[PDB]
Amino acid sequence: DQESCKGRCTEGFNVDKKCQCDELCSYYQSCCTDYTAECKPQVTRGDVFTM
Repeated sequence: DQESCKGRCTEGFNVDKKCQCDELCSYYQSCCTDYTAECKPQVTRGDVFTM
């Protein structure tokens, strides 16, 4: 999204997995190899979205 219109932004990419890598979730915990499909808390991990 922020880097380029991808992930949550469908328009500027293809295969609409809304966690792709960056987006925002990268910083807000992680998306990139952390969340699977969408940019949303899936796993707690420990940091940021603490359980």
